[PDB]
Amino acid sequence: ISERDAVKTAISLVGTILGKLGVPLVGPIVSLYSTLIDVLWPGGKSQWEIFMEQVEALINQKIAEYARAKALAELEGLGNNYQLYLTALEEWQENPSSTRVLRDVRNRFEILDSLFTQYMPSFRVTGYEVPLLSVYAQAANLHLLLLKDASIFGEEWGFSTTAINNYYNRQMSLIAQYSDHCVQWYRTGLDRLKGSNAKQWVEYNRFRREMTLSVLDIMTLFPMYDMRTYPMETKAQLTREVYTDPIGAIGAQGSWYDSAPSFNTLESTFIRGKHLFDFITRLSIYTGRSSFSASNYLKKWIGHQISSQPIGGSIQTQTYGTTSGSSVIATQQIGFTGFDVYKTLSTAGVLFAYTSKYYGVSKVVFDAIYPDNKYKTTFTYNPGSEGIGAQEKDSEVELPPETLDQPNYEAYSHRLNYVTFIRNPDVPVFSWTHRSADRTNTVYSDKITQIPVVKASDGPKPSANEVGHYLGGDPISFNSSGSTGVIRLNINSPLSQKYRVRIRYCSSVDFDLDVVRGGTTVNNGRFNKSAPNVGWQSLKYENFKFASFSTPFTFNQAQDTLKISVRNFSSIVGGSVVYIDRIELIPVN
Repeated sequence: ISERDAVKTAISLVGTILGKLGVPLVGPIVSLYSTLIDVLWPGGKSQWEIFMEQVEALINQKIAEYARAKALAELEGLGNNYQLYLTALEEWQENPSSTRVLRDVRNRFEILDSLFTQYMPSFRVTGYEVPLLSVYAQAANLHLLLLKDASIFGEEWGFSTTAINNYYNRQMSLIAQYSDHCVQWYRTGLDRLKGSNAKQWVEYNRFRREMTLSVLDIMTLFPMYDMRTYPMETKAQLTREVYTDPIGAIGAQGSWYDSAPSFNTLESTFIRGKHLFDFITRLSIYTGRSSFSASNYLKKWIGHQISSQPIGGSIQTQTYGTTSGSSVIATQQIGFTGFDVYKTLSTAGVLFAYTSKYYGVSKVVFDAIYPDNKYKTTFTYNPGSEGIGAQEKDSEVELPPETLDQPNYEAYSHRLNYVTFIRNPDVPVFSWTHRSADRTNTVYSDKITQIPVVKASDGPKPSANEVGHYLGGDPISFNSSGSTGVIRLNINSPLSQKYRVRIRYCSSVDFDLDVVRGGTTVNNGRFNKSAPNVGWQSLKYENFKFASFSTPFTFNQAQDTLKISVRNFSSIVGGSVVYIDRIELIPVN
């Protein structure tokens, strides 16, 4: 199926780029293009047709033949031109002073840029912007990486300062435009899928997960292709949670959603309230026995107790389903502290009785690793069933590893974050966090560190808005003066290293901001509003700005804290709001 393939491609691509973010050296860049070209143009078959098939399947619309045929021809020709640009980069890298060679690489680059300019409108044909969105996101991505080579290599190839500035100004304009198109059509696509029943909810949530992976996640990285803003290696984190399909049996003999709560009931029950970025620490699963006749029985997950924890914060525990009484015949406790569960294999069971069906999960295998010491283990829930219908749900179909060139315990893209649940039918949903989002809030001496403020140990939760479609996760919002939580940090050596800080934000008001390090203020200033007073849905890429300080500071110790405070709003009128996205720590030498 094209969906699995497309998601596999998109996850792999974001993993590769995340590993090269902000690198200015030609060797890494040649190596990157080599990988990108292999993935996007494997030969004998259009990898771009797979992107189209994906979104057509998710939304149940067909791209017109004319529009499909043209985009496919243009994308195949762009691929041929990309091979020539790669070969021209390889021949430049080893004969840099040759004039024939510099003319060649410059010429190939200008041919690509020119083709991108001509072809981008083919990936957003009117009436087809959604089914063509994953194509559009991947092509946009390529175009912005190309413009970044102009920034790193342009002078070397003999571009004038005027040409180089034009390329840079276009890249800024295009980051904005491509980001906006993605977020917008992602929202429209998902909204067109809003329904009233549980089957529709499965569809809506599948588009949400797949397009976050295929569209939103790569778009989130677009700003870091700006080499003036990110002139060195950068550590980005995607903090959003994605949810896999509900773990219930589906088919012609009976689906769990044949008799289940409404769309709205599922959205408000399967999906967690807004919360600070967290990690699972413990799960208890409560088991019931349903039986039919003498030898057929289903022992299934009828409720659970789950504990999680923000980085360096308190542990919270919630309960779901049935967790006491005569129905509970067994319990199992699973300690998950420090464990990345990289794969779940679940058995969604059905017990067929004379006049009814009983749905429920009979078995879950959790494959886990400790990212500290790389110690691996399996956790198995299997109380034991017999004579049942079953479906195997393998999380790596929806959340694949970033490569198959290594074991999945090295290349996994996501970890299990949480479990929600409904009863009758007894159906759990698994949520997951991205590998890029670390456990420790590590600060690097030699990189720009990005730290989303949602990774605080405590304090205010995100508000109910989707501004994080632009950010790769939830911002923290203020309608009046307040602080982020204490963000707990692990500082890499040397502790004598100076850092300055800039904060990514959006506000309808001017405000006072300071940075509190280890309990004491190290930076304070006033910052200006970046957006009009509008609902969050109207915010665009250009409404995000930096609060940047030049005055550096050092951390006190290896385990230090950071905290952002906002104050003295220029207006308290209804709509007055500061969103805080992330802090970036920049080593000062």
